[PDB]
Amino acid sequence: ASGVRLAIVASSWHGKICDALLDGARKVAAGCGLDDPTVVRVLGAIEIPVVAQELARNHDAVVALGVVIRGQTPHFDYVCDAVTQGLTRVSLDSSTPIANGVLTTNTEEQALDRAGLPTSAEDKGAQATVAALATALTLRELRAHS
Amino acid sequence: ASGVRLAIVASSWHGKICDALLDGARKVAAGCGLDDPTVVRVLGAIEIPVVAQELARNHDAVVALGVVIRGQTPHFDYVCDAVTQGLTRVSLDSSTPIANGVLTTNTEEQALDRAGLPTSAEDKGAQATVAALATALTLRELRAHS
Amino acid sequence: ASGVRLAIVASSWHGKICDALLDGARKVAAGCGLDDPTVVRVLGAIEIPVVAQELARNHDAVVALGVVIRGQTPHFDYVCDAVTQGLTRVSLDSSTPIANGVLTTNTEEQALDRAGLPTSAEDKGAQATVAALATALTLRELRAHS
Amino acid sequence: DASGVRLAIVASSWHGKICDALLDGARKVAAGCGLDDPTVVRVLGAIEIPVVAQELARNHDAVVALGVVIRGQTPHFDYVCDAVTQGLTRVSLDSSTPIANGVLTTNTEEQALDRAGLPTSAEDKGAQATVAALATALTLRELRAHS
Amino acid sequence: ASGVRLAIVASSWHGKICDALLDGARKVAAGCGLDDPTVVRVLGAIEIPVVAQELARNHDAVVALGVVIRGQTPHFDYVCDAVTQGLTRVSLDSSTPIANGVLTTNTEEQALDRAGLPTSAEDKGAQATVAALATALTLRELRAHS
Amino acid sequence: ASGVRLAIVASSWHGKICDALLDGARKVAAGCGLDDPTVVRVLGAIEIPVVAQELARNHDAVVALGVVIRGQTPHFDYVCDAVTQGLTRVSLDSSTPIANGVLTTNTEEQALDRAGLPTSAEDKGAQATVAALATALTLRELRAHS
Amino acid sequence: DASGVRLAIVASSWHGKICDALLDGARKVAAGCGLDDPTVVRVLGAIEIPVVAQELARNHDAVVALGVVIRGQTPHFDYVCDAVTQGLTRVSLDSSTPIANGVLTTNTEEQALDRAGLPTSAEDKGAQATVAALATALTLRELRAHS
Amino acid sequence: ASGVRLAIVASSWHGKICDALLDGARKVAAGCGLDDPTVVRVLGAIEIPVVAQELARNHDAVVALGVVIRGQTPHFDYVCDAVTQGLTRVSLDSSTPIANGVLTTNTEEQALDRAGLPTSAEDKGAQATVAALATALTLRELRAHS
Amino acid sequence: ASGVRLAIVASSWHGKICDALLDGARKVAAGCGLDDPTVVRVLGAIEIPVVAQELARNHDAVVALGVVIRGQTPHFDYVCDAVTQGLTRVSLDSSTPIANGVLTTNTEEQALDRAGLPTSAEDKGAQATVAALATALTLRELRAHS
Amino acid sequence: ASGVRLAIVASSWHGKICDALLDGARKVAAGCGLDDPTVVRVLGAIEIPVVAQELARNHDAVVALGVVIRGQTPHFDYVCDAVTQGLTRVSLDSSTPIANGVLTTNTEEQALDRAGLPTSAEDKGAQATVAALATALTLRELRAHS
Ligand SMILES: O=c1[nH]c(=O)c2c([nH]1)n(C[C@@H](O)[C@H](O)[C@H](O)CO)c(=O)n2CCCCOP(=O)(O)O
Ligand SMILES: O=c1[nH]c(=O)c2c([nH]1)n(C[C@@H](O)[C@H](O)[C@H](O)CO)c(=O)n2CCCCOP(=O)(O)O
Ligand SMILES: O=c1[nH]c(=O)c2c([nH]1)n(C[C@@H](O)[C@H](O)[C@H](O)CO)c(=O)n2CCCCOP(=O)(O)O
Ligand SMILES: O=c1[nH]c(=O)c2c([nH]1)n(C[C@@H](O)[C@H](O)[C@H](O)CO)c(=O)n2CCCCOP(=O)(O)O
Ligand SMILES: O=c1[nH]c(=O)c2c([nH]1)n(C[C@@H](O)[C@H](O)[C@H](O)CO)c(=O)n2CCCCOP(=O)(O)O
Ligand SMILES: O=c1[nH]c(=O)c2c([nH]1)n(C[C@@H](O)[C@H](O)[C@H](O)CO)c(=O)n2CCCCOP(=O)(O)O
Ligand SMILES: O=c1[nH]c(=O)c2c([nH]1)n(C[C@@H](O)[C@H](O)[C@H](O)CO)c(=O)n2CCCCOP(=O)(O)O
Ligand SMILES: O=c1[nH]c(=O)c2c([nH]1)n(C[C@@H](O)[C@H](O)[C@H](O)CO)c(=O)n2CCCCOP(=O)(O)O
Ligand SMILES: O=c1[nH]c(=O)c2c([nH]1)n(C[C@H](O)[C@@H](O)[C@H](O)CO)c(=O)n2CCCCOP(=O)(O)O
Ligand SMILES: O=c1[nH]c(=O)c2c([nH]1)n(C[C@H](O)[C@@H](O)[C@H](O)CO)c(=O)n2CCCCOP(=O)(O)O
Ligand SMILES: [K+]
Ligand SMILES: [K+]
Ligand SMILES: [K+]
Ligand SMILES: [K+]
Ligand SMILES: [K+]
Ligand SMILES: [K+]
Ligand SMILES: [K+]
Ligand SMILES: [K+]
Ligand SMILES: [K+]
Ligand SMILES: [K+]
Ligand SMILES: [K+]
Ligand SMILES: [K+]
Ligand SMILES: [K+]
Ligand SMILES: [K+]
Ligand SMILES: [K+]
Ligand SMILES: [K+]
Ligand SMILES: [K+]
Ligand SMILES: [K+]
Ligand SMILES: [K+]
Ligand SMILES: [K+]
Ligand SMILES: [K+]
Ligand SMILES: [K+]
Ligand SMILES: [K+]
Ligand SMILES: [K+]
Ligand SMILES: [K+]
Repeated sequence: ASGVRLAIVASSWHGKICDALLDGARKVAAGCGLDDPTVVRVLGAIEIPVVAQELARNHDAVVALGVVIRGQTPHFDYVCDAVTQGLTRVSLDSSTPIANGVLTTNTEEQALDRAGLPTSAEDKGAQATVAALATALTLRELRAHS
Repeated sequence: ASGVRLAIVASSWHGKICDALLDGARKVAAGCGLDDPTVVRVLGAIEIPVVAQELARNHDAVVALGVVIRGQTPHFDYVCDAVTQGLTRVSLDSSTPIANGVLTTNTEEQALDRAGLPTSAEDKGAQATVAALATALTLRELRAHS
Repeated sequence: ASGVRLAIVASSWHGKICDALLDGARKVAAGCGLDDPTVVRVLGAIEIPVVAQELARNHDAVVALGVVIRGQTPHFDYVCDAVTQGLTRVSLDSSTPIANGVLTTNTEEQALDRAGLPTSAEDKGAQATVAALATALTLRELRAHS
Repeated sequence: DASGVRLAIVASSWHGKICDALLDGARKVAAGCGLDDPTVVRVLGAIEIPVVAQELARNHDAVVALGVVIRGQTPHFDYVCDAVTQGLTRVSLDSSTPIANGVLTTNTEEQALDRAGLPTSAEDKGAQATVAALATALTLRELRAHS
Repeated sequence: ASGVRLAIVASSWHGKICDALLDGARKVAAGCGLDDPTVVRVLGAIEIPVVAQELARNHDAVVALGVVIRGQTPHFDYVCDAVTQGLTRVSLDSSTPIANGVLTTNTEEQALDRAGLPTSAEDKGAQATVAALATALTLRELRAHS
Repeated sequence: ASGVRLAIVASSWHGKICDALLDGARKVAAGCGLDDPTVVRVLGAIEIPVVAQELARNHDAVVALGVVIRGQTPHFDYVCDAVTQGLTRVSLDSSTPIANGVLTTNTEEQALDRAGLPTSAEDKGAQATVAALATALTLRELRAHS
Repeated sequence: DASGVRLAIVASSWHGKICDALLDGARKVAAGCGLDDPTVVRVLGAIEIPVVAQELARNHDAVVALGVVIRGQTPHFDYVCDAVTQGLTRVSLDSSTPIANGVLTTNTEEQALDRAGLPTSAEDKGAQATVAALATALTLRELRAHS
Repeated sequence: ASGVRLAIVASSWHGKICDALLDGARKVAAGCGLDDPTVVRVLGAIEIPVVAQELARNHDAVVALGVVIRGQTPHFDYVCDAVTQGLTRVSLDSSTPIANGVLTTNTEEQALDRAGLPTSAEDKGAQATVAALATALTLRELRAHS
Repeated sequence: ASGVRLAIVASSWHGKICDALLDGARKVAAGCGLDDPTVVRVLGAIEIPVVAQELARNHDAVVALGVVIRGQTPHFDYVCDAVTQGLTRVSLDSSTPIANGVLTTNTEEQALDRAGLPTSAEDKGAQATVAALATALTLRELRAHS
Repeated sequence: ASGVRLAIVASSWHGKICDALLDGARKVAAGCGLDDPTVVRVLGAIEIPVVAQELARNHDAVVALGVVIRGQTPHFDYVCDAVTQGLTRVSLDSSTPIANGVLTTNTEEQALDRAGLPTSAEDKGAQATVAALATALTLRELRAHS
């Protein structure tokens, strides 16, 4: 667990939630032996993929965190298409896991309930970190040694 | 089908259903003379393509197993989108069959019914493996030999 | 149109319906004086693109045939997306017409009706092959000759 | 402004009368811009456009894709539109050439006829896509290397 | 961000709204030390991506601006899908931020309200440029220096 | 061998010698019952690969013909290297036999002798076309047929 | 050790008797390793090898390229060797498959005959390249994903 | 040849000889109806390919001009190697003719004799432009038109 | 360099000399905190590059070791050219250092003298590994951290 | 001149000379307005390309400096092939000038005479910096603005 190189890129739109997701990703990392993951912040979720690409050049895994919440127009749908499309492509070009902990909810109560705050049902920041670390460890054993 | 190299990557969300899909894939595999395919477990369906890309380096077919079930948010559609996008890409980049045996249902009852348990109407795990072995055999013939 | 090298790949799901699409593709091919076209069967529509990729290496045109009918879950939508992204990409990678003769219907009744039986209103199987051939001829002309 | 740009136009043939009317719009815009002999290729359906457009983009500064997809009783409209879309988008970026999407996607015949620039049409989408191709080809020429 | 090299590409459909979004982009650029960003016009949203690609070859970031408003037909969906797939591909291919300020609304009232016209609630032009620049700045810090 | 689509590209430097290589290529093509092959002239051997690239898009085989004779400077060596790297690469990119019928001689006398005139000991022009054709036939067989 | 590896061998035909002797070496090594039916294709000259090898590498774990290039009076030896070399090297790395270079490049016929594993030959380069292909195919299988 | 877009990139080492090569290219250009080709000067032959790659984005042909002359070290061969390698690559990646008009001599007298000055035996500058225009015309014809 | 992930690939031709170079690589690795580098053998130099490529997928650097000694024929030139082009391509494709410790000598005395056998003047195995590691370390510092 | 982003990678083999080349590159840079170019050291010249590749991701130009001197074996030739081949490829993948100031001499007096020391005939470190800066400035004017 301890020897993996991990990066976390978190957007800042709905900053409060963003910070709650990043809290659960860090804590997961630190309990697995990783106290100094590369952490980067971006403004919005659309900026995540290009930053994830840069990070995957020299980390074993990248955790993509953020919060998108449906407004009054279709813009929500296109923002979510673009992030889904970018992350999948970056993982496969780089042959590196890019864990998707980007929340996509209709409401703010949904996001708060998915973010690992004191009374949340679940913590997606923490789940996405477990996923990336576990997957990087699986790739390690599949690949060439020794 | 004795001499095809088969790999099965199954995710672990709704882990009771995933084990049943894997069970049917493993039986189909063993029935066509493959007693020990390469089997890999990942956490979540989203992780399937990058592990499947690696497995395709060393195998003639890959079977992607898992279960995504719809909740209260739009997340179900972006998860399903990433899986669909990623596997098709991997199949064409590697010119290797990747069978989609990832169930995408609305309810848990629908998934239970397509995982090949005692009272289930079908087994997609089994169908996914059938399709992957069949295609690998076809390509073998289509491609260069004596 | 006698000069063109034509492959047909037909999936087998709803095999009565796949079988009329294919009868109609071969009628059209024979009526344009074709050298016995290369025909490959596959299990499901999701299998078609990797086999089309193989076939496109050695032919001027590939007709993709099969049938997808909608059920009780979202699966239909992902199956159709996969086929669509796959064919479009295979055709551009190989710069080869990949005709889409893949029905995507709500009901069995609608599919039977577009499959060119005596009482059917349309025949997608035959339409796809005319399309294939015309596009191959056009590209012959557009490309380098004396 | 566009006397030197090499334009190609590819038009599908489903709904013949409307494709003719899109192509007339395209050739008029071209003519008015100094271009009398654009390369023009016909294909049978709109799904065939992208692979013909890709070929046209090797010898041309801009490609105009014309056609008409009209929704039926099945979901099949949605997949055709998806293929066309994804393809022309790949083709333009692979080749670093404008590929103007002049392919109508309507719910009914009435709607298509209204966007093909017939005498009483509200608009002419074939015209629009040519202007768009030609103006993007010119933009890119100034942007690109000259001395 | 005075040493950042910025380009801005604005489509022209709905001229008043674009001029406004372009004006917001440009006021944000000047307010962060950038007097002469490269500014290019195209007619429609869909032309943005190929122009963006030429601009990503010697700028640190590109802002996409334009307006898509829904009508009576399906065409809106395909315009937005095109723009989204295009700009997502352009950014990762060139490893350069393309900030998306393409408005995608159901109504004109909605679009005018997001354009930073005098009575508007927000300006997505202004917002897109803040994103471009922060991201450029982050990449700079992340990349090779010494 | 009647089925194969053959292009010949011959450079024009030492045109008497290029002209016998080409007469010998066409004799061989006609003696295998060929549909009038596509013939293109180019000015010099360095021109051949880009034109071969174009020709390989629409043919099963390309014969490259021309003559390079050594002079007083190192130029000869670079001209021959260029042609070599170009042809080998064009053939692999297009997976198409690109026969090398390009003489590379110290003197004019040696070239005339390998160019298949009555008193010549060899004919490289004719050798290259047999090679072209045989390789195209072999690949037809190796690839996907019924 | 190599019962499960799928081996292809491509051999050029210039200097027929020596190519036969290289191919005999290859098929013996294969047989002794559990492999009785390697895919074997003949091509006319060594410059044809790379494009045939590339095709063989889509359906096979290893390719053995056999042949014989013998220096003449002109510089033309040097370019043939260069093409063969560059090609088999590209083909192996593009396809992530071993392509064993069993192509002799000699100054005289005497030298080639000495490296084709005839009864009095000093060595058999056809044998060597098969062992090399098969041992690299096996290496890469352990290195690659298994469970 | 009126409507071919021509570019000439000349290096500046042995600048008297380079200007003479350029002079012959410019006259050939002007003779076939091209009065203002794109002309670019670089310092050294090694710089030619990356500028030529850029010029190929916007032109149908490119002419590479320059003069490398052998000194006391092996550097002459690696300079010549890089030029040869780089230009061939650029020509095939861009599917655009790049005429090699870079003289590679042993002495300054040999270069003076191939640069098309009053008493020179030939003009390579002129030949390089001839070859590039001729090839661009050929490809135009080979490629798609009415 | 304790956190560097190293692989070493040593060919086997001239077994005593390779064992020696491999021993030098391995003593340098241990002397810089690396107890278990991944060590793989291949038969000949030419097999190095495809193995190197598999190893570059999860190591920070790869050391190539082997011995090529010149004989009576041209073959030596083509073995060295192969190895050089292969390893150069493998490093840039994978953006990973491949340190070249493939000895290329005219005589056996020469090779034994560069192998760090007991009486040797140098050890190019030892040297190649110092290069691998410094370069890994430099890239680490140059790449994304925070 | 002042706005270009410049990197210099210098190997350390023949350290004295290496340092004399780097002195002339820095000084050239500082007189052009560039006081803080990114400077990286590598052990040998073979390590230069992979470091040059990393640097070209975010600089307008890279200057490659070093010294190779022929010894007793052909190793010199292969070291020089690999550097020539790597640098040309890195410049073209990145569309960035990579100035070659890697000296290749038969002797040490030749190197000292090419390195810009008090009594040298020439300074190649300084020439290669002028070349890269001048070329980057030329690309700036060819490319997109304003
Ligand atoms: O050609 C097909 N038509 C269909 O209607 C269908 C197919 N294939 N497949 C699966 C097939 O393409 C692949 O072989 C698998 O992914 C394994 O890789 C299908 O699964 N279907 C059924 C489509 C919808 C029906 O069911 P539900 O009620 O579960 O929504
Ligand atoms: O240009 C077209 N417009 C249309 O409206 C349409 C086309 N083409 N095609 C087929 C064509 O693009 C391809 O030639 C084939 O797919 C073969 O590759 C169509 O099939 N359509 C009809 C779309 C909807 C109508 O019917 P339904 O009632 O079954 O949904
Ligand atoms: O910037 C745009 N905004 C829009 O709202 C719109 C554009 N462009 N375009 C077309 C343009 O990007 C392309 O230049 C062409 O396709 C040719 O290449 C649009 O067609 N629109 C309108 C979007 C839909 C409205 O209406 P109805 O559905 O009623 O026709
Ligand atoms: O993380 C985000 N969450 C959101 O909810 C949201 C973001 N980002 N962005 C934009 C951002 O990713 C990019 O920074 C820009 O496009 C510029 O490149 C958003 O625009 N949103 C809002 C999505 C929906 C709500 O609004 P409306 O009421 O206008 O539909
Ligand atoms: O396998 C070969 N061995 C050789 O020694 C040789 C071959 N092929 N070829 C040609 C062959 O590879 C290709 O079929 C053609 O080039 C067409 O693409 C040869 O030409 N050779 C002879 C090399 C040297 C002899 O003669 P000269 O005296 O003219 O230099
Ligand atoms: O590591 C090696 N060292 C050498 O000195 C040598 C090798 N390999 N190989 C072959 C090997 O890398 C490849 O496995 C095969 O080509 C098949 O793929 C060699 O052939 N050699 C010998 C180099 C030349 C000597 O001799 P003569 O010129 O007298 O035959
Ligand atoms: O086919 C050719 N044969 C030759 O012998 C020769 C050619 N072409 N070319 C040039 C040609 O391929 C290109 O068209 C130019 O690069 C322009 O792009 C030649 O230059 N030659 C002459 C080869 C050597 C003679 O001369 P010197 O005495 O100068 O060494
Ligand atoms: O900059 C260098 N100059 C040289 O003269 C030289 C270097 N590097 N290298 C090796 C270096 O680039 C790499 O660090 C290693 O291969 C490991 O990757 C050298 O080996 N040399 C010496 C070149 C020739 C002299 O020796 P011989 O007497 O053994 O022929
Ligand atoms: O296999 C899965 N099935 C599911 O149903 C599901 C999964 N995975 N995942 C996780 C992703 O595969 C995961 O690995 C992350 O993206 C981290 O990279 C899920 O998040 N789900 C839930 C989808 C639907 C449920 O709920 P709401 O919309 O109510 O939130
Ligand atoms: O056009 C050139 N002609 C030449 O004869 C020559 C050039 N350029 N260059 C420079 C490269 O194009 C240059 O741009 C650098 O590599 C920096 O990137 C040269 O260095 N030369 C000289 C080659 C031969 C002379 O001498 P010695 O071997 O005696 O040192
Ligand atoms: K990585
Ligand atoms: K939390
Ligand atoms: K595979
Ligand atoms: K089961
Ligand atoms: K076959
Ligand atoms: K084809
Ligand atoms: K029928
Ligand atoms: K073009
Ligand atoms: K009209
Ligand atoms: K410009
Ligand atoms: K950029
Ligand atoms: K505004
Ligand atoms: K950094
Ligand atoms: K071909
Ligand atoms: K003849
Ligand atoms: K393989
Ligand atoms: K033998
Ligand atoms: K492994
Ligand atoms: K061009
Ligand atoms: K002149
Ligand atoms: K043509
Ligand atoms: K690596
Ligand atoms: K040692
Ligand atoms: K750069
Ligand atoms: K100096």
